Amino acid sequence: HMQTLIFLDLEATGLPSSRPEVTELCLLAVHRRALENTSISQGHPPPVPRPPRVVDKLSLCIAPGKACSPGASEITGLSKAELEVQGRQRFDDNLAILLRAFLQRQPQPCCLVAHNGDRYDFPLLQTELARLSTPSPLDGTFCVDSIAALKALEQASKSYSLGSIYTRLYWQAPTDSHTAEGDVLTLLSICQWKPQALLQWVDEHARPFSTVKPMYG
Amino acid sequence: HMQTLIFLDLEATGLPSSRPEVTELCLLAVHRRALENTSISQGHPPPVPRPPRVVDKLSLCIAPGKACSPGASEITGLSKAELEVQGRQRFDDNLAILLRAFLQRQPQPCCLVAHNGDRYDFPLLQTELARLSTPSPLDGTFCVDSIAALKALEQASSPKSYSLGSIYTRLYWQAPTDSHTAEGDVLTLLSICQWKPQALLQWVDEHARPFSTVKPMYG
Ligand SMILES: O=c1ccn([C@@H]2O[C@H](CO)[C@@H](O)[C@H]2O)c(=O)[nH]1
Ligand SMILES: O=c1ccn([C@@H]2O[C@H](CO)[C@@H](O)[C@H]2O)c(=O)[nH]1
Ligand SMILES: [Mg+2]
Ligand SMILES: [Mg+2]
Repeated sequence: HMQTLIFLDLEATGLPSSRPEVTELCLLAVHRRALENTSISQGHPPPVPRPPRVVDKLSLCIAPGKACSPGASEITGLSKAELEVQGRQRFDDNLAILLRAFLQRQPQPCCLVAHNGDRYDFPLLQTELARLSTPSPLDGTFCVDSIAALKALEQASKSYSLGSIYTRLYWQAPTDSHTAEGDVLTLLSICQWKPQALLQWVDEHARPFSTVKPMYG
Repeated sequence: HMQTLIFLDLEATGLPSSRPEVTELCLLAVHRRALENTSISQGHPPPVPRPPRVVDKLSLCIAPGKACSPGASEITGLSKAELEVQGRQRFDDNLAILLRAFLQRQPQPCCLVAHNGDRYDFPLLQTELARLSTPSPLDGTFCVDSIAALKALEQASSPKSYSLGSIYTRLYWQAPTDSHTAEGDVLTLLSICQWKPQALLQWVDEHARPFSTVKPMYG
């Protein structure tokens, strides 16, 4: 039984072929009680659920070592030059120390939830952490891809991009697409669609983050 | 010249008389360039500005050592019982580590900005940090009270309540959202501080004082 779900989103300099680097990271830590007490979804469509009162949130912009592709910069609204002029620092040991302290405030066991995590966010995060001297702060942490989760939840009762799912469930467009915090809030909203069912799915398919292979070396 | 403004709000178990303890804390770190490149406020009323794209955010719920007053739990929507059952940790050394590493990512010098901060947020934070073995992570950090800031700005602008909501409604003709939540109040404060960013930064540089000179509320 996971006690904490940590909704995660990364934005980066480009697509996996590009050997991308992280430009923004958001973590939203929600205790399982706070999630499973999100009210049922009635109506077609139901209203967009309200986030739980009690949450822990960390959102950071990160200077990459290489430029964002024009396309990445258009959709994320971020660029290496603007990140550097505002003094953003690299993905370095102090950041790992920060994440470690943030994670240690969460009850265990703890599971990251990210949309397309299995093929982007998690392997990329593994790569950024591998470059550090610091031992990984995520080794004891679990992770799941919300795509597989929502596929299993919908067929228990067609695109699976974040926006497609949110639109299909609430008949509205998400807000603040491809911003780390905005995407995390959209994912939380989707996961509050059937919190108990999702939580049971997570408990069954969560896997240790230490088993995730890096995106590149 | 302050290079980073860190908008800060604390919620707690009650008023200073009751020797309160922190229950929620939000920091919103904004580089000075992101603030002064906010679109110039025009129109009457102007729209509530968008937050700058580039920000660092940290919001945390904290288990207090004492229960909240009836009123405090009502306005904040928090209670010691609910924070505990959701596993929230107390104001401890690990939190001080988190704060230290967060501040270290911001360009220096860095200034805290909190509404009524001189009479509540800053002295209470100093009291919480003083209970810890850890040397204060705020020793090299500055702080200002946005009440003084907004008063000074409106006195120069125009040769009356200064509560957060009264200012926000006067500037924008709408009520704030999510009052007495840590992140909600920080977002409200940022919006009123984006009213006149250049003049605000000028006032902050003139009046930023070391957090080390802040007297603890109690203890
Ligand atoms: O159409 C898209 C979607 C995503 N990405 C890259 O993938 C990252 C994660 O979504 C983005 O920040 C961006 O770098 C693109 O380049 N194009
Ligand atoms: O009417 C009020 C205003 C503030 N507070 C206390 O002051 C904190 C914010 O200043 C709140 O979280 C609460 O603890 C009250 O108890 N009552
Ligand atoms: Mg994503
Ligand atoms: Mg306040």
